[PDB]
Amino acid sequence: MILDTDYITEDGKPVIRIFKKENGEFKIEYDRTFEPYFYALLKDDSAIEEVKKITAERHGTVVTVKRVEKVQKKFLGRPVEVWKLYFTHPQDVPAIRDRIRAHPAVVDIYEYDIPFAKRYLIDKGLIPMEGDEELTMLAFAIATLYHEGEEFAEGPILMISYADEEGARVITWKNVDLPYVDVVSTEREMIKRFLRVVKEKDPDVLITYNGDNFDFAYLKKRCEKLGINFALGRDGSEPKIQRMGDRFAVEVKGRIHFDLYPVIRRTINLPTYTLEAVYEAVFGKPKEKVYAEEIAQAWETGEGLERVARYSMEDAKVTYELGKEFLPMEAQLSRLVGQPLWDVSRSSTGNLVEWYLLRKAYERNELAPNKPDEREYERRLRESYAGGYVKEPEKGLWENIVYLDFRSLYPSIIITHNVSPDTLNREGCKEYDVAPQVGHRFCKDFPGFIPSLLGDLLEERQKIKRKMKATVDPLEKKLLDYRQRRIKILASSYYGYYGYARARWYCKECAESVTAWGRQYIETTIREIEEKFGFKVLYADTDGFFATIPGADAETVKKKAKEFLDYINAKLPGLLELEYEGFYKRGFFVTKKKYAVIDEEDKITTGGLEIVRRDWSEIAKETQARVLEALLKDGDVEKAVRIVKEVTEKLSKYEVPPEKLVIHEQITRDLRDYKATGPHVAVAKRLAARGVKIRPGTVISYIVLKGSGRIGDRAIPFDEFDPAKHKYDAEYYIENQVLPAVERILRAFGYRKEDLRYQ
DNA sequence: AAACGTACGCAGTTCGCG
DNA sequence: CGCGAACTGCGA
Ligand SMILES: [Ca+2]
Ligand SMILES: [Ca+2]
Ligand SMILES: [Ca+2]
Ligand SMILES: [Mg+2]
Ligand SMILES: [Mg+2]
Ligand SMILES: [Mg+2]
Repeated sequence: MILDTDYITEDGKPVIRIFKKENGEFKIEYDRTFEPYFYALLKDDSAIEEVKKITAERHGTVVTVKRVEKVQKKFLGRPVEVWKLYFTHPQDVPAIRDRIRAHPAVVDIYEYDIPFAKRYLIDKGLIPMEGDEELTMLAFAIATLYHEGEEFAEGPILMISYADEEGARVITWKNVDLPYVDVVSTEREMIKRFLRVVKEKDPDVLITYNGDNFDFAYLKKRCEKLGINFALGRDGSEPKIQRMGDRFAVEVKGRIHFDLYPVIRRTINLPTYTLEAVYEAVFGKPKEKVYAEEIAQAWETGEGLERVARYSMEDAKVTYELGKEFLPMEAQLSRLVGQPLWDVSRSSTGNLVEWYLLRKAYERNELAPNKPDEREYERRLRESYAGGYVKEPEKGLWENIVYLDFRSLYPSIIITHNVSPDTLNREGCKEYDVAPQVGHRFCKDFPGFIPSLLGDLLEERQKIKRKMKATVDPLEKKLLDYRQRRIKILASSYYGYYGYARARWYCKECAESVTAWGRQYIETTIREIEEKFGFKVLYADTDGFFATIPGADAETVKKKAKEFLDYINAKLPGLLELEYEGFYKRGFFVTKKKYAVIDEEDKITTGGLEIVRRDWSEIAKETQARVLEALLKDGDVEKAVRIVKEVTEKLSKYEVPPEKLVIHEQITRDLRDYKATGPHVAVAKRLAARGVKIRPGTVISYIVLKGSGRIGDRAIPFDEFDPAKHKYDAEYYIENQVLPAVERILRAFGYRKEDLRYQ
């Protein structure tokens, strides 16, 4: 089983290292024969003697071409002749790259920016995470002493907890009387003891939650301040910090650092992603949270530290439990893509597509297109195209609604119509498929590059969905529902990759052909169900639509819907298929992207409403939820109007807990890049002068107080709110939070804001 | 060195023009 | 002084 690959340099030569786990034993295989290379397209073969003489320099090393070789390849399915240029060290490629491209006889260069370790995995046909080997796992978490305005890791680490199959333990240097706590003398002894535990346990996988940005960087700064060699790698090395766009990433040589946070962010949809929220969302059970102020208070006063150790132990225990459930899913993704679990777990969906396309290109002798240059990148950014069809809904409260959905609409269109840049506007084909409105024709004689790969991906989704019904365990059901939704997003991201400005296989024509076909298929399906089956489409987005037959019972709508499904699916060709997704007793459609329906089991589902958004106060969400329940489940409009009146009364009388008035908004840039200033930005600028570091990703939690000026003038952070001296802006939360979230719903019954507010 | 798939959409905050 | 627009955050 291949776990990871990298390369080291021995006497100026690269040495590929393959970290493996075969027969329960860890092994490092070495390879000194793999040669870095990139391709070049020449105006004439006679010029190869000049390109061989082109040199460059990196550090104090002279870079030359080691060997050339003429190769017969394909570029988007067309025969092409390129020259394969070999080199000694992979770092020779970036040093000599542009000089070779700048030669007047070199048309272009190709495949010049592929990392050496990933190139090895592709060229040798190696698939990581392959086999039945059982990987040992060990999770850990840290608890630190934090104070406002201090530098990062200025205070010491207080506790280090770890968990595996043997249980969970906490190492700390203050005496805490608990059977799972090991007490040492100093912070240095604690870090050394944890380092020994890892060396003795020798886990293949180190599991963290946000270890890429906090736990590992905190341990590093603390180790260099205390002069500790943080030797965690199986080669005796220290954890290495890497840069991936905005955030950082930590790797441990010889092992797999599995950070759950990027995985959970791609797998589950939650309002907040604290460890306690993720744990309760997966295992249904609550987890207590202890904040850094209570940790610092308990440590410095010496009172209440058992509660802190319990929170630290549960942090490691829960992180291990979540790592166990989510590793096999990420391991399968590492097999589908063909890259190490470390990269696939934190990779964005764009690179998940491209890394697989790079592997498949090499398998089919297809020369890979280059990443766009600056001029082409800016050009791709400006241009856009039409997307999905969104119908202005029929507003009001409807009954006996069915939702009909297309099964993987965009992937089905790519396969059915062979939408691919190697088939777009090809010449000499016997059969073409022309996209509506945009007129792009596509060859059907042979399976296009991307379409020849989406079928298997869709097949795995149905295999997971089939096991997603035979299972009775809700835990297995949820994890399988999680995994199949992952495959749907990945398969759908193949369409988006066509419009991704950084995509190698960028195809704007392919992208708009997919959406143009999608718009035609749903518009046709809507017209058919209304003309030939007497339905009334109430709302429609990109791949699905709600509909009903007015003045008909639930049974009539169900049988007629199933009948229309037989009709329209016989007309729809290829992989285009409409499914019966659900029936709903009542439904409300506020506007585009804003709806709410209740199924026959009294379960309410909403789309786009304030109930889902995290930038709205809790009192507004709580109020909107109760209103929707009174309308969808009880059908009592006066009870819903009543509820809004009680809330506006309780707010006006200051009887609502200020906790439900907190507004959460994320800072999306540096505080200097803000052209306009709002309540959360104005508060964040106050938090900077108070000592809190503000950066993109920082969530600002503020509350609006009764006062003068703009809302930003009245906004203060919640941690500064004292209910003894501050009276919140009851008028603001009435007029700007509760009332707007419910007025657009209750307007369909004739009610205005004046009829709902308290007087 | 590596670099957030895509379009469509609502709505609060602020503030100057007419 | 109410409208519109620029800005902003987050929502298949
Ligand atoms: Ca739905
Ligand atoms: Ca689907
Ligand atoms: Ca907002
Ligand atoms: Mg690596
Ligand atoms: Mg003390
Ligand atoms: Mg663009």
